[PDB]
Amino acid sequence: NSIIQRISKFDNILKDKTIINQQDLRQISWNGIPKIHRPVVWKLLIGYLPVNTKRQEGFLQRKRKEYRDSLKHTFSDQHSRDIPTWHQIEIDIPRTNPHIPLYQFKSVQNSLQRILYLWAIRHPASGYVQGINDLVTPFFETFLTEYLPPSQIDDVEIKDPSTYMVDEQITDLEADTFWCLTKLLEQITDNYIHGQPGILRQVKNLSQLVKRIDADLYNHFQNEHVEFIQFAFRWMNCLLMREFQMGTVIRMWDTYLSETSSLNEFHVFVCAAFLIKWSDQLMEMDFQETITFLQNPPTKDWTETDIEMLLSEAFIWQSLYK
Repeated sequence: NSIIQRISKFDNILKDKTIINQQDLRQISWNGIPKIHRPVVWKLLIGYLPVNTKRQEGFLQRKRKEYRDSLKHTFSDQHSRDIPTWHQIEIDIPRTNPHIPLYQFKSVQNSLQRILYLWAIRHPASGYVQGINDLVTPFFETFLTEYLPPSQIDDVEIKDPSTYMVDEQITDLEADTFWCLTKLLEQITDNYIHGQPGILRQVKNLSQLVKRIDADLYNHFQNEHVEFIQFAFRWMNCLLMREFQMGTVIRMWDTYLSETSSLNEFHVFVCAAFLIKWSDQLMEMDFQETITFLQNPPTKDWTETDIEMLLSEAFIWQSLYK
């Protein structure tokens, strides 16, 4: 399974086939998608780009035009709680992914501002919710790589998009990111409506799962008064993004998108397997040590092997439970 060979396998699935076979694509993508293919494959797996290649050009033109029109319509046109929401998002943008240079560029901040604003305006039941600013980034960053030479994809996090893309392309990127973010969130809608009932349910599900497979760890938490919400809310709210390096998050998403192409369900098992990995270590920690540890897991040097192992385990656990 050489890197070059793998790229070729995806090429024959994606090119010169007229109608792309979703089944074949999901099967191979589960084990990781070559970076050069992520933009296209992610859009196909999430249900944005149509599998019939003959319908893609028109589809994109219409979707990208719709994004533009919607944004134009939502600007100084109506008289709603618009402005306030815009400022609420303005407060979080500059503070998103402070450890990654890409996110401090003004072009990036303005692009994310528009994307999140439009989604927020289109979802009154949720409005803008902290956490969505994190979820939009893996899509934004991955889709951005399609505009760079393949040999420079590894530098997407340090280059200003306005230095290699014209305004029209940045808007196209914004549209694709927006529609894909929309498709993602539609699978976990109640995770973000007021009161975030979906997240509370997820945390309860994780709590019950752990009580099931590791009663000793569960009992230790009780004795040390460790509540799952104290560390798992963030795990659920940002889909574990705040617990891993972006490269690891991107790789994880290849599998999440392939597996759900059931998001909440699969995520709960990944969280359980992640937690259980630290079980022995956690058994020797008190409240403060535990919270500090779970909000700052030692995943800095995780490799493809580490991530692949976690996902594979979560898949087996989920399969057994069903």
